[PDB]
Amino acid sequence: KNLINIDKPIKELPASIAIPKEKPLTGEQQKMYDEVLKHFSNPDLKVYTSEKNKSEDDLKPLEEEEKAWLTRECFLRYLRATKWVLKDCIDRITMTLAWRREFGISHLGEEHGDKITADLVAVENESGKQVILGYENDARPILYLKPGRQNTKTSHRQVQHLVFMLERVIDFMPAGQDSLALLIDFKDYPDVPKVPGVGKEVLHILQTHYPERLGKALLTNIPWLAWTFLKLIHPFIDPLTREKLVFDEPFVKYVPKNELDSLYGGDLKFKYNHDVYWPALVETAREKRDHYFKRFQSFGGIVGLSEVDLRGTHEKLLYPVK
Ligand SMILES: CCCCCCCC/C=C\CCCCCCCC(=O)O[C@H](COC(=O)CCCCCCCCCCCCCCCCC)COP(=O)(O)O[C@@H]1[C@H](O)[C@H](O)[C@@H](O)[C@H](O)[C@H]1O
Repeated sequence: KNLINIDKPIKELPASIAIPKEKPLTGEQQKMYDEVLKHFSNPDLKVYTSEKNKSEDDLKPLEEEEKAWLTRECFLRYLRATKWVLKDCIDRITMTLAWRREFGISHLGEEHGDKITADLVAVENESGKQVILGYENDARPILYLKPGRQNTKTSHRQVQHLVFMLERVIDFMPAGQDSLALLIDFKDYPDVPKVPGVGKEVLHILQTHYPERLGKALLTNIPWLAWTFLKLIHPFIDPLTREKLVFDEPFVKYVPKNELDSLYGGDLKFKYNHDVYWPALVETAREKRDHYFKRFQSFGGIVGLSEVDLRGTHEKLLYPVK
């Protein structure tokens, strides 16, 4: 049979998958990074409390949980996304801090006060339209998107759910990796009873507040018509972006068989069971956050700590702060 029956997220990256080595920063890159570190390490720093309602008359200092989010890799994700333009990098990080506050996810978990709770969005995942399961060849956690399993009508809660799931897959990042792999299944699922500015908001969030997170996007069951249109524009897409897109290729070339859903060629026989999968996902992510924050506090609770150190168990810091 070779099939492995599974119904819960795989908690840890298996030892069989190596963590890609990071290329050291150049002299100039290091200098600019230190400027970002200095900016956010300023004890008198105050940031907007909202993005959509930003006001110079309403600024508040960084909370403990926000300093824990402002990691070495966070700075690097924004520096790369902004093409190493200091001004733009600082402004972008600042606005994401503001948006996280406005959206209800600035506390690194409902356990610290987040308005976006698992209970608030749980109903949105009842049909398994989004699933966090497994890791691919470069240690990236996998997030499955199955739009054909839509179970709710358009609402802001749908956006809150997408953001919550994105935050959870980030919680699943193995120490040393900070990008994810998306596996999108466009197949229509007539088993999931049909129901009975969301698109613009989702677009804004994805294009503004999650820089350098897309490692790979695996597409399958692409509508015939849709496929043709993708193939027509494909030759005109930037090389770096083209390298992120995978279609018309066996998924097993990018994901270990024992880390891939059998529906797409893998050996994992996965059947979504909300009452089993959901609580497991919530608890697994919660434990990862608890560990991450405990480490953060153990290391002084300062801005600029490395996610490699926060998500690991080693005693000595691999990236001591300047
Ligand atoms: C009900 C709920 C609805 C919720 C709404 C649901 C919407 C569902 C679909 C997709 C949403 C997916 C979100 C995935 C988020 C992952 C985290 C994330 O936000 O990644 C972001 C990117 O996310 C994505 O790219 C996901 C989209 C991949 C494209 C897939 C195309 C598929 C095309 C298929 C052909 C057409 C099929 C049509 C089928 C029609 C069927 C009827 C950030 O990008 P990244 O490259 O990491 O960093 C950027 C940075 O940001 C820029 O500033 C910089 O300038 C640039 O250089 C880079 O640094």
